[PDB]
Amino acid sequence: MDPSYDKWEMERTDITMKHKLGGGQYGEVYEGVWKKYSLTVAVKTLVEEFLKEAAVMKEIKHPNLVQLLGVCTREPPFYIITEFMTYGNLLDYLRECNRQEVSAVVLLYMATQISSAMEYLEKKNFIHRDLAARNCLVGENHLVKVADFGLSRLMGDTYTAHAGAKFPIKWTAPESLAYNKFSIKSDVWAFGVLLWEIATYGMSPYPGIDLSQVYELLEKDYRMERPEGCPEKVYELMRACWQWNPSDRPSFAEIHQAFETMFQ
Ligand SMILES: Cc1ccc(NC(=O)c2ccc(CN3CCN(C)CC3)cc2)cc1Nc1nccc(-c2cccnc2)n1
Ligand SMILES: CNC(=O)[C@@H](N)Cc1ccc(OCc2ccccc2)cc1
Repeated sequence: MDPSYDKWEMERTDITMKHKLGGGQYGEVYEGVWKKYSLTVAVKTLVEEFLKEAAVMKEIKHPNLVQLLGVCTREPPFYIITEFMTYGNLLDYLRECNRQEVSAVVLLYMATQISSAMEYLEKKNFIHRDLAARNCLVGENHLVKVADFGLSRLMGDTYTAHAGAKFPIKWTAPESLAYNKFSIKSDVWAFGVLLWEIATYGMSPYPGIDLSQVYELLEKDYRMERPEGCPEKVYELMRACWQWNPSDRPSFAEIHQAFETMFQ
């Protein structure tokens, strides 16, 4: 548009829509080419929830959060356009990677990048609410960005029903399960599970544990065991993220500083 206004609004026809991304696992999200820049992009298409997501994305900018490039929200069909990340979601990436290439230090790097995005969300007073390897993307040179694919009602037993809502029970903090309280500290809990996913090259958390007994075990102080090869200090960080009282969990500022330190 013309300033004589929303700088994010773009020309629908600047983009050649191609096929639905990841064989339909993200819902209405398409591979596209932003012709003017010769650039492959991801395009989410369709209201209030959709317009609210666009508004949030215009408020966030960080090298490890997926980057909004533009929107088409004047008339339907509405688009939200972001960069395309070459290697796809982190969960699949970890399962399928060359483990000699994706060594302990690369896992350290992925965790540091994600804690950096989370320290930024925290500073900005945002809550992710669904942090997990399936909502992270991998680009070149093991670049990792945090995203939010609205996976609740797309995805098996990863999400399970609660009052109109579906929750990923094995990523969900005890106070979220019991009182529907979500905060940056419930993201800290989820981050601990994400760290376990990273450490195990993408294994499912609480393997074989039925969902109905997760809260009970947590309340009895059960926590997942240290993964083979996970350094003691990284496991100690995981366990701190899984403190029963949310006020006892570290901040993302602290977590990131602890990884930044190890990484350096
Ligand atoms: C095309 C698009 C549209 C919207 C979004 N949105 C987000 O990723 C996102 C990230 C953070 C927030 C912050 N938010 C704070 C408030 N709480 C409640 C929710 C989280 C919101 C949206 C991403 C994308 N990108 C996207 N989506 C699906 C798949 C892919 C993709 C797949 C494969 C390779 N490259 C990219 N890329
Ligand atoms: C001299 N060498 C050293 O000091 C190494 N111990 C440095 C180092 C510290 C932590 C690491 O973490 C691996 C990891 C992180 C996140 C999730 C799973 C695994 C890796 C290397």
